[PDB]
Amino acid sequence: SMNPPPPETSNPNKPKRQTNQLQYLLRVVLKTLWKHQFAWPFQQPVDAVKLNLPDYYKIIKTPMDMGTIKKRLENNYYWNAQECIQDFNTMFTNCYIYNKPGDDIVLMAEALEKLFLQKINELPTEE
Ligand SMILES: CNC(=O)c1[nH]c(C)c2c1CCCCC2=O
Repeated sequence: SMNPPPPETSNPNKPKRQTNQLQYLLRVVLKTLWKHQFAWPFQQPVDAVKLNLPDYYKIIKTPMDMGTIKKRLENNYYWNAQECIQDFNTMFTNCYIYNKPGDDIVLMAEALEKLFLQKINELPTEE
């Protein structure tokens, strides 16, 4: 019933690089999803105490949310775009695994994932 510590967003010993795909992931992908009318449930870790979801972290073992992804993109945590794409996919999958079909939260994730998939389809070639 308690919340875990949040995912890691800072690790000085992880090697980092600034690349055009990672810049696209922040400037196009994250920003597009973050401003959406359905973004709010995904802008921060699930607070299972205040939301009264005592079994959430019993089921979800790799929590992920766009607040964590945003901080990671600010902190160069991902060496490559596939790592950040994986974090978005984990966020959507957690929602589909935990909830029931047709719940509001699932409809919201699906609308964000539709936009995510379209933006990833146009991920630029590495420079
Ligand atoms: C403010 N955040 C929410 O309301 C929120 N965010 C997520 C990803 C969920 C919830 C509660 C609905 C059911 C659980 C769920 O997956």
